[PDB]
Amino acid sequence: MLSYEVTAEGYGGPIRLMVYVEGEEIVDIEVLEENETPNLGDVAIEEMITKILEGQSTDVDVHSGATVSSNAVIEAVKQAMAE
Repeated sequence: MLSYEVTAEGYGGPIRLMVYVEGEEIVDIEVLEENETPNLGDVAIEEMITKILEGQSTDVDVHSGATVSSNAVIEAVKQAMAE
């Protein structure tokens, strides 16, 4: 099982995730660092990790108040899933 650290540019500055892969199964995604806007961006991240793990897919909807945080997570995970 592969273990990649990915970083993409969020709304409040870069975010850093740990993505865990097993074949093409996304096993997990931990947040190592985010400094997004409390009660908005941090929430969008938790939500997007949930969507992606449940959906086993990065073709999922943004959290609508927070497209920039949402796309950061989508983009970070797209990077890890091309390996």
